[PDB]
Amino acid sequence: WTATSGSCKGRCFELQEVGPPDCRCDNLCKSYSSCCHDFDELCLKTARGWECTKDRCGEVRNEENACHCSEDCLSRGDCCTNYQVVCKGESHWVDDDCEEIKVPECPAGFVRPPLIIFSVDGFRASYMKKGSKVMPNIEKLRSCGTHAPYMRPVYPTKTFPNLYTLATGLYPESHGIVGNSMYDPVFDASFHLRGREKFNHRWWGGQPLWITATKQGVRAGTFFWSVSIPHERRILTILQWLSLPDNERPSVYAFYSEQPDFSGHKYGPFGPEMTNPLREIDKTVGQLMDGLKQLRLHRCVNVIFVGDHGMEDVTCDRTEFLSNYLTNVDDITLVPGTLGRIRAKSINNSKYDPKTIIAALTCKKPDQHFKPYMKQHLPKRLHYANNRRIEDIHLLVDRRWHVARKPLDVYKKCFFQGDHGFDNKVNSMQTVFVGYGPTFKYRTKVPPFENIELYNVMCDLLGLKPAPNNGTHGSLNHLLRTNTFRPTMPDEVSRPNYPGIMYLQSEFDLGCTCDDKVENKLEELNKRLHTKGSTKERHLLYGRPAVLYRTSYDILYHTDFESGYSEIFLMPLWTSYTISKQAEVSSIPEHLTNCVRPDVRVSPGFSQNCLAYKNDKQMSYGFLFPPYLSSSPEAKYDAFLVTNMVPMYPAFKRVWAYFQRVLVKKYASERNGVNVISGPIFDYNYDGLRDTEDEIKQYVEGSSIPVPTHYYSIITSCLDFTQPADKCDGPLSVSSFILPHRPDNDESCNSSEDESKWVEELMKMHTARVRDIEHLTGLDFYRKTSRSYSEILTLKTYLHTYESEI
Ligand SMILES: *[C@@H]1O[C@H](CO)[C@@H](O[C@@H]2O[C@H](CO)[C@@H](O[C@@H]3O[C@H](CO[C@H]4O[C@H](CO)[C@@H](O)[C@H](O[C@H]5O[C@H](CO)[C@@H](O)[C@H](O)[C@@H]5O[C@H]5O[C@H](CO)[C@@H](O)[C@H](O)[C@@H]5O)[C@@H]4O)[C@@H](O)[C@H](O[C@H]4O[C@H](CO)[C@@H](O)[C@H](O)[C@@H]4O[C@H]4O[C@H](CO)[C@@H](O)[C@H](O)[C@@H]4O)[C@@H]3O)[C@H](O)[C@H]2NC(C)=O)[C@H](O)[C@H]1NC(C)=O
Ligand SMILES: COCCOc1cc(C(=O)N2C[C@@H]3[C@H]4CN(C(=O)c5ccc6[nH]nnc6c5)C[C@H]4[C@@H]3C2)nc2ccccc12
Ligand SMILES: [Ca+2]
Ligand SMILES: [Cl-]
Ligand SMILES: [K+]
Ligand code: NA
Ligand SMILES: [Zn+2]
Repeated sequence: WTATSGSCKGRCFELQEVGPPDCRCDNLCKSYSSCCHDFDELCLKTARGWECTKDRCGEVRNEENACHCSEDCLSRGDCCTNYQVVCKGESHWVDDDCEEIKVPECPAGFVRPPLIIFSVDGFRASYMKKGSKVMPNIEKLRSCGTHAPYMRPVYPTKTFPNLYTLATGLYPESHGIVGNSMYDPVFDASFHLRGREKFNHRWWGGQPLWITATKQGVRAGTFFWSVSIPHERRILTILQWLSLPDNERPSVYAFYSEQPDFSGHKYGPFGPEMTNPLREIDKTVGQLMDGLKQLRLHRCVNVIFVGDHGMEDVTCDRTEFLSNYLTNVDDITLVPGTLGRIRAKSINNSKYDPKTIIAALTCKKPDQHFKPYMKQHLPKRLHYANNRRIEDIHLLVDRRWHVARKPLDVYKKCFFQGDHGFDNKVNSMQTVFVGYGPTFKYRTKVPPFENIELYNVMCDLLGLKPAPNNGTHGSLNHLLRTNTFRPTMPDEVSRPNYPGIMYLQSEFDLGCTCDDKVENKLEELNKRLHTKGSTKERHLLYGRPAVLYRTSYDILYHTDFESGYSEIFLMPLWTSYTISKQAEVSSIPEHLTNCVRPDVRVSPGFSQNCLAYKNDKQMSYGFLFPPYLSSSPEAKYDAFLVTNMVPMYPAFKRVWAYFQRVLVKKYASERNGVNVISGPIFDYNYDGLRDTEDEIKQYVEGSSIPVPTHYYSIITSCLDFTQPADKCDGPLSVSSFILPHRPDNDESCNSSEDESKWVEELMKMHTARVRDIEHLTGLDFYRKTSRSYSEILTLKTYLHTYESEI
């Protein structure tokens, strides 16, 4: 119940929401069917439009007008945004030359530059170039401020997940808004675009920026605008708030435009109909900037122009139907469209089986336009699994396509020509970032970055401490003139042991054999040197990784590689080696095919054993430092140490062997040497975070050897490829991956072919940031470089995407 009999008199767009059943006058009352009876008449005036004209200049104030052109309007804070232009001979902001804003130039009474977030729905990154002719205000913000060529959204690339990620710095699996539509089985409740359930606070996890500000004594304008409030009225409301007394005035504001997304769905991302929506958004930016200029705020406020996601060409005819794959299509519920999520239609149905559903959806049709996954097998870069609202079965839909349950859903639910929601690496899903103001840099281009990073920066702009989030704070310091955040490296928690030779070969009873008993102070002096770390500078280029949790581990040195060997997990946490452009690939000699050698620095009790591998009929083994890249026949023996061995399914060994034998040398040739760090990852609860030992669900049969869920590699070289990876004077370049350690290659539909036709494609799908590997391993990399820590933070957030040019 709402008693709409009260009045909005003097309350129009009031900042605090009054509670039912008293009627509301805030920018959301429409959405709740709760506004006071006179809200339209008082608060949504439209009379005479939005622009001053020559004849209105100096007019008698008529309070009925949508905005004013009378002499008192500036002090009242309610002139039309073009008042000073039409009536006082001023220029539009867009027509002014840009001039660096070295310091904030604010009216007295302002404690900090305000932040205005101007968010545009469905604004594809390429609109900045492709639409530049029709967007002069936006182009001036872009060229004069700080901009990225594009900003990467989160998955799924839908409206609510991305807006709330922008507000919180959290992945959707952590903030809880994991789609535009959701079922939460614990609540037994459904979140829908239409209706009231979505207003309930239980859906919205984390701490969005307006709450962070409010808790730290910084007032916030509301971020939500009812759809029927016109854009012009939104801008005028912001401008009026900016004229409030100091004690009442917010410091952070948001504007939201439903365009260009609205038209993009109807016309496709580059339909000729799209030019007008772009022009209209630019006019709205112009209104804001002229309004700020009138208020003497245009060299005071920081403005962020940001989108949530892009827009792809998708039509009704490009739909895959599950009814062409499944016999039992009526026993499932599908969340459909540019992603799919499947669960049982009824929890009482004991014949429902996820394994048989997945198998019926796997590589069934030659050009099939979606791929099924159990959520824990999705690429770890999507961070899309640790939430009960994410169904176990997921369909990753190819760009340009939809998935639906049955044909009748597409015609009894072509209309649309555009959509979004696909994998967040897809070029068409990228979106925009521009920052303009005293706190941002002048005429500066920054590389692409992820939208999870922005919350920390918004916090920096407002002097707020950010709530715990998934950004890496400091990685966007290069966007800022001032207010940078200068973190310190995390403290190493566990120091390594440095074991020397402590065991005789006969103490080991591992069931391992090696043909190595074939026999000089010239070469015996040299091998002692190698085991003590004499080549360590060549193979450990950025310092050893720090271990950020409590554990017991050893540093092991070798001619060709160095490792941090875990006594708890019985294998390396990391193995580091450098391969020059000149390095040669050799084979595993026939006499050495099955060779495994005890490591006389490491106790039998802290070693793997070969018998467990023999007895485990599903599990084989591989090596972290590859025997193919040994520097010499004699150095190759080091590669077969029991301490370099890790468990690997035969199907995965196909992947691993091709990476090690073919791809590493290929990267060293292309990149002028590479440094490789490889290792295992254990994430059995799919939370993106390193498992403790008691979380491990699978061991090599009969042993305490834990099976990794993933294998990673971090591949670093010099950004200036004229310098070799091991003699690099300046910035670095990195690509990394986190490969799922699976007992089949069902993910790769072409896996019956030679590895040269499918392996690198799989690896590209499982591209990762160094930071993703840090979370998964509790390791901290790049501890000793010549580089600033913020620059290293940016490097750790980099993602090599393999998409062509934007
Ligand atoms: C991205 O950044 C985020 C933010 O930093 C990272 O997420 C954090 O990770 C921490 C570890 O997983 C986690 O810390 C836990 O907090 C528990 C208390 O949590 C509540 O309070 C906080 C603070 O206000 C709040 O934010 C939480 O909000 C979550 O839950 C509600 C649902 O009720 C949601 O609305 C909200 O969206 C959010 O959900 C997300 O996180 C939860 C886990 O909290 C997931 O389950 C969801 O799927 C979703 O992803 C909560 O309201 C605290 O109780 C935990 O401590 C337990 O476990 C530890 C083990 O180390 C142990 O020491 C404790 O004793 C305790 O154990 C007991 O409980 C166990 C489980 O019930 C049980 O098994 C035991 O036997 C014991 O009884 C723990 O400290 C933190 O909550 C989240 N925060 C957020 C916002 O998600 C995230 O990791 C980053 N991602 C990456 C990849 O880096
Ligand atoms: C970002 O700065 C200001 C805007 O901030 C925010 C504004 C809004 C905010 O006010 N809205 C209005 C619209 C809601 C309903 N809706 C749709 O009808 C819709 C829109 C486009 C679609 N494309 N495909 N399907 C679609 C469905 C999605 C949400 C859009 C976001 N909500 C937010 C929720 C959380 C965090 C912030 C928010
Ligand atoms: Ca884990
Ligand atoms: Cl969704
Ligand atoms: K085996
Ligand atoms: Na296959
Ligand atoms: Zn949309």
